[PDB]
Amino acid sequence: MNIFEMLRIDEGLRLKIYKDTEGYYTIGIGHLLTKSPSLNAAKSELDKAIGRNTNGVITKDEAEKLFNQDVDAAVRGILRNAKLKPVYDSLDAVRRAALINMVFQMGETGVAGFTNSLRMLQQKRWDEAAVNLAKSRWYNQTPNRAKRIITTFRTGTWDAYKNL
Ligand SMILES: [Cl-]
Ligand SMILES: [Cl-]
Repeated sequence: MNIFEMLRIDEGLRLKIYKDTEGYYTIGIGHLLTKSPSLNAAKSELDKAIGRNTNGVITKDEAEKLFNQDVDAAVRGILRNAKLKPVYDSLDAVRRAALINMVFQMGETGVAGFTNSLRMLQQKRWDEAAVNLAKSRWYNQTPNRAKRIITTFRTGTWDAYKNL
């Protein structure tokens, strides 16, 4: 298992423009296009992202390319963030993957906001961090996914993803 396989499980793959859990226009493997309620604005962002006139539909290859870019950006975002970088550096490989996942989903800013949780992860207080992470809008809105991430931080293994 690895970060890519992990995110592919959590996000799925759709080749046509769709709305995510929050109602925002998305495509590919969880690639957010816009928060704007306009489909045309969405289509415009898509063309610009792909570099062609798309009609709202992309190929698998295109989806993978956006995915590759998005994961790299997630990582780079963590490392440039004063609050995130130190946590990530303190973590083992599996748990690092869990943090990237959260960043991919909610943005660096969002995650950087889990102050107390970040502190507990840094201190390696797994059970305490898990409880804390659960007290969040994130957990209440996407409980299954949140549960997977939480279990990953708690155990340091890929158990939550094995099977899927
Ligand atoms: Cl892009
Ligand atoms: Cl969910």
